[PDB]
Amino acid sequence: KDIKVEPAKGISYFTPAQETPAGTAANPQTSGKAIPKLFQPITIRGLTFQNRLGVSPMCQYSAEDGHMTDYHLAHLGGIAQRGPGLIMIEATAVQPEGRISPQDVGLWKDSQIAPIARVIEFAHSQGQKIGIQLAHAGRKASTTVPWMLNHGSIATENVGGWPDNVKGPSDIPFSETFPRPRAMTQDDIREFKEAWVAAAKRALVAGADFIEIHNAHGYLLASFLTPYANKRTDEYGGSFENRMRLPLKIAQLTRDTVGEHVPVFLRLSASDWLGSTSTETWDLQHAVRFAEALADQGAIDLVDVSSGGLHSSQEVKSGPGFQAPFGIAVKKAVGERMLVATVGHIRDGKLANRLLEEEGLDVVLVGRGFQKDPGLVWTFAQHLDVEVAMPGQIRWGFSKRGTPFVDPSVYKP
Amino acid sequence: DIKVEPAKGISYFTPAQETPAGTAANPQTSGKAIPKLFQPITIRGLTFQNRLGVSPMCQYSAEDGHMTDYHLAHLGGIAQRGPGLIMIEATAVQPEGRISPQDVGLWKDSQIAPIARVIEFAHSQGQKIGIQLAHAGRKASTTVPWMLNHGSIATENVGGWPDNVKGPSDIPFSETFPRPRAMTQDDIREFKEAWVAAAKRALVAGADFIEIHNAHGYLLASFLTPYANKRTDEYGGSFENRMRLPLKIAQLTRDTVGEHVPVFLRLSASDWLGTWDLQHAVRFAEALADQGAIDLVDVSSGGLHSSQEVKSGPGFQAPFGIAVKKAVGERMLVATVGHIRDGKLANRLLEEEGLDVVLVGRGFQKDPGLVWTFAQHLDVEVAMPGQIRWGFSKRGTPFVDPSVYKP
Ligand SMILES: Cc1cc2nc3c(=O)[nH]c(=O)nc-3n(C[C@H](O)[C@H](O)[C@H](O)COP(=O)(O)O)c2cc1C
Ligand SMILES: Cc1cc2nc3c(=O)[nH]c(=O)nc-3n(C[C@H](O)[C@H](O)[C@H](O)COP(=O)(O)O)c2cc1C
Repeated sequence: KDIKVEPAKGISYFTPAQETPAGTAANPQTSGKAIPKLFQPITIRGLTFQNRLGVSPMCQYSAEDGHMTDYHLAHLGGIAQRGPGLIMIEATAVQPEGRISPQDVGLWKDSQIAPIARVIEFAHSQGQKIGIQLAHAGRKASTTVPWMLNHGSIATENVGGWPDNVKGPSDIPFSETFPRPRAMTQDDIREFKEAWVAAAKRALVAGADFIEIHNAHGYLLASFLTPYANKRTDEYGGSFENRMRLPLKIAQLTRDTVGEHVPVFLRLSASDWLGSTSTETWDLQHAVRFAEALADQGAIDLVDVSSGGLHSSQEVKSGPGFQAPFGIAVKKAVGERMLVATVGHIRDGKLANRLLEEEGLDVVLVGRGFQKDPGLVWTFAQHLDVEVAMPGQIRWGFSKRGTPFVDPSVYKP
Repeated sequence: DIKVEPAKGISYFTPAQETPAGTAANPQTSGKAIPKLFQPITIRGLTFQNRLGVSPMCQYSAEDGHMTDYHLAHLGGIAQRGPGLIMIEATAVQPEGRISPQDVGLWKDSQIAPIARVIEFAHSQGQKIGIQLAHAGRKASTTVPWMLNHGSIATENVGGWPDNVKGPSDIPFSETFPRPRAMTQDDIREFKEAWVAAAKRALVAGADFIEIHNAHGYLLASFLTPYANKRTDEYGGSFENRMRLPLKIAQLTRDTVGEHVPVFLRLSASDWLGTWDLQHAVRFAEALADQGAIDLVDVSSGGLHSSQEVKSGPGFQAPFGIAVKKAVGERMLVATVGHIRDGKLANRLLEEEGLDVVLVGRGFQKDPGLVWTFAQHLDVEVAMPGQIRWGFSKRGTPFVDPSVYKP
């Protein structure tokens, strides 16, 4: 009668509200069929996710001095528009020299909050949840952007690199094309920990709903863990007991600065894909042990189980759900003390729901699949015959009345 | 020791895209010949990298004709995936010509920077984006399509103008639709004047082309449709009497735009009332190939009259354009739109039926990677932005192996 087009609430600008957020499955379900676990909500701390299909964090090598531009709104905003359970922002440097590339996002200054907040604000206008993977590239810092012919090389001070400011647990390079790391002094660690706390606060200011700690891909914290990159003879190296000291502090510190209401995640690498060797390697057993130590600690809410990037001589056997067995191995070890999410060439909805139902995991992350298909939530929903919400701008053409839910039978691939 | 170059001509930094997305490989690795779909088209001096384009789609997400951060996230991602051309939704030349109070507008000058920020991004990517200027005529002051009061009038309460609705006559669309006032000749004058001004600010926004909305029962269409255009004036009566305002706006648009700016015209080819029909359409279409002001005709259908009975279907309105192409030949280019959900149907529509451009609407809403998807349908290698293709590589080619990440 006089139904009005209501504005999304809390946003510096107008856009139509979405009353059911996109990616929310129909709870009654016209089919009468039950909603599969992939499209079942998850409440972690004071935060609920309409589904369990997340966008894994993905560096776009498109910021300037760590500042997001319009680009990232067009990038992330189109994906947030189509209803992913959660969006993770790319590795965001805590210190300038912890950037991977010179084009990385960073959050070591307050000028980098607004660029990110503008995107987090678009996600929020659509009713989505969005967060930030805090990172430090350790001995893999000051490299080249990876679509460049110079890819896999050192970023010189002429490209904006810092070849003489790469820091890590010890002074051993990752590769021969990679830079020479400088053993981090206690002054270094101290400031890194201060810088992590500083960056997390700016993230909450930007409007992140959760924080993920990047302790993976041989970047740092991960390098502290792997014995062959950390030959320190102090309390931060030596035993496995010691090599975890710093990761466990950052976990504690992140939880401290966000409080009790903000989910905290941790990404780790489960194996270094190093073939039979008699020396100490980062194998699944090590990962599960670290994961166990984290559940003892109580800080983290979820472990994000990736692999690789740890050692230059890896031999990763990529394939569909190839690193799903790692995350299973971790959930059997921690059970319901922590949640785990998996990632890695998860390409259809069946595999996704199965890794959550049969194999008993909590959250499925996709990366490349969203880059090629920003509507994967709709695609996966179609794989499992699930009716899911899509925003009004997008659904009304794929209709027949006034439900916020799309029939999985329409525009079937 | 290479450098990552910024894009050119843009406010902000963004990695530059040497080979635009949607650009096939001139020497296709497979040796297979580039299908027409992925063959470039040049209108005036403008060159499109493929014949797959984003059809104009309204988003009912604007405030005072102003675009927001939404349209950047909406068209942005779609554009990043290399659509040959991207058309901005119907931009109203007059406030009362808006379909809804949430339509994008170009009747003032504060409505340019909004529309230009998105064009700027498209340009940063190497893509060609244009704008469809329009007037809703008797179908204006209506509600958004996803709202329960869909197919109804927007009162001043919602921000509508149920009284300032101006069309070719007081003939309303339906009991649900608003009551329109027949426009005075001074009204038509003001309208034509508004169009020129709107096109002018569009060129200031960065438009690479302009499409005329002469379809869907809006003013220009309402004038060509006898059941709504009976003014007894030089505009009312003879088919020629009704074709004037349309043909005038065509020339006027060609006049305001230069000779290097392509100008398209979208028309409805039937009212599905079987009365405007493929015949009336082919006639008006030839009148356009005569005037020589329009470079491309966007053949569509529907919206002309309530009580219409559209028969939707894969390529349901392709025949309409094949007929227009028949009576126009190389005199004008023709574009088809309508449930084209795969590349094979699209390419065929181009090669086996001679048509020039394939336009997709909803396919892009569901899949802003449609071009990538149509590419795999025809085993075509296309460029994708360096930010997207690097992970899908086994390494320096801007093109993606259509075999990687296939359904
Ligand atoms: C382009 C690109 C950027 C990425 N950026 C990050 C990142 O910033 N932080 C991180 O932990 N992983 C990053 N990843 C790793 C992926 O997020 C994730 O582990 C996933 O495996 C990548 O591909 P997938 O869809 O097959 O799972 C990135 C991957 C790609 C392809
Ligand atoms: C959400 C939406 C918005 C649209 N906006 C416009 C428009 O602004 N101008 C126009 O001429 N047609 C518009 N259309 C019609 C389409 O652009 C076009 O006629 C056709 O539907 C696209 O073909 P396809 O959707 O079957 O791929 C719109 C259609 C939809 C679903």
